[PDB]
Amino acid sequence: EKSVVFKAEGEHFTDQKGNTIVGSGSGGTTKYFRIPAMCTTSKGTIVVFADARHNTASDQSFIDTAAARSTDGGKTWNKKIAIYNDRVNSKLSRVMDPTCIVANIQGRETILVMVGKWNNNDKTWGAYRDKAPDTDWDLVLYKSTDDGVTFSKVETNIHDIVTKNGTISAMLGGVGSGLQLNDGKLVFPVQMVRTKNITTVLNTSFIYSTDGITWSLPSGYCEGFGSENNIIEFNASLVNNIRNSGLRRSFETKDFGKTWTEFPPMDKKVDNRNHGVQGSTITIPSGNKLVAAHSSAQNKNNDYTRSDISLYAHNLYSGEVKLIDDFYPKVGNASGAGYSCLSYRKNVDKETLYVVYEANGSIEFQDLSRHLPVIKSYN
Ligand SMILES: CC(=O)N[C@H]1[C@H]([C@H](O)[C@H](O)CO)C[C@@H](C(=O)O)C[C@@H]1O
Repeated sequence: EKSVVFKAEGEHFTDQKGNTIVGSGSGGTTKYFRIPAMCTTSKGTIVVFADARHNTASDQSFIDTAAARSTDGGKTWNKKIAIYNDRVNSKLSRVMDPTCIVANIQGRETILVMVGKWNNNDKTWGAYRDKAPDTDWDLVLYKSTDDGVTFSKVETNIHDIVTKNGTISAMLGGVGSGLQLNDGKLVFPVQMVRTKNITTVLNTSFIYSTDGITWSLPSGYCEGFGSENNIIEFNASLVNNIRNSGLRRSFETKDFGKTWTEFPPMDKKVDNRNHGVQGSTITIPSGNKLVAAHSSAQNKNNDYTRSDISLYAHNLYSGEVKLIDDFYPKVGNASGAGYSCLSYRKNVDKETLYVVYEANGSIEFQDLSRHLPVIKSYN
C-alpha cells in the first residue's frame, strides 16, 4: 500500500569514480535517509531526492543528495547520487535539505533541485552569524532535462545576490517543493539566517527566476518562525506555510515579497506541537477553484518523535481544515523524523497525488490519489 524509496541500512551508492561509498549502516550501507523532496513530470515519472546521511542521522555529518526515479507509479525505484558533497571533511562535508521544482522553463521540462552545502562547520547553520555570508556555506542548484535520468550543476547568481544583500549569513530552500507560477516564474521558498546585527535571527522569503540561471530576492522579508516553509499561488498572492513550534504560520504577499500579512485560511490551523516540523503545502484545482493539501506531523508525544504524519485539506475560501489521512500513523525515530513532501499532477485525464515521508531512517512513498475527491470537495 506503500513502497520503500530508500531503505535505511539497505542501500549502497557509488562515488564519482565509481567506488562504493562505505557508510555506517550494517554491511557498509548508507546509515540513514532524511528530508525527502518529490517532483513528478509530465511523463508520470516520479523523482524523489533525499539526504543520504551515510554515517549518522545528524545534520552535522557526511551527506550526499540521493535521487530515486520511478517510471512505474512508485512500485520500483532506480537510485543514484544526484549531488555529491565536496569531500573536504570525511565527517562533516555535506549537501543537504533538498527543495525541488518541476517546471517548463521556456518550454523545456526541467527538474530543479537546490541544496545547502557545508564542509567544515561542526555546528548547526543558525550558529554562524558573523559573516555576510558564511564562508563555509553555499547554496547549489542542479537541473535535469532528460526526465530525471541525469542531473548537472546550474551556474547561478544565488551566492552573489546573497552577498550583495549584505544582511544574510546563509540561505536554504524551504524544504520539499517550490513552484512554477501560472505566468511561468520559478519560485523557491527560502529560509535565511541573518547576520548577527539583525535583530530577527531568521526570516522567510523566496527567490525567483525566469530562466533558472539568474535569480532575484524580493526587498522584504517574512517573519522566520521555524523557517522551513512552502509557497502556493492564490490569485495575485503568494502564500507561505511555515514551520513553527506549536501552530503553523501562514502569511500572504500581494506585492511580490515586499510585505507579508497573515493569511487567515491557513494561519494557525495545524498544530505540530513541540519544536515544530517541516510540512509540505501545495494546491490542487477543483474546477476553477483551488484547495490546499498539506502534510505534517500530529506529534502525539510532543517531542522529536513527530508521530502521525498526516494529510490535511485547507479550504482557502472558508478557512475550514480537516484531516484526510494519517498516512504514517507511527511514532518516528527522534534521531530525525516527521518530514514529508506532496506531489500533485493532472497528466492527460489522470490526476495523481503522491507523498513521500520519513519512516525510521527510510523514505517511503504512498499513492494518495484515492483521497482526491475528498480534497477537491473542500471548497
Ligand atoms: C541545515 C539544517 O540544519 N537543517 C535541519 C533543520 C535545522 O537544524 C533547524 O531548522 C534549525 O535551523 C532541522 C531539522 C529537524 O528539525 O529535523 C533537520 C534539518 O536537516
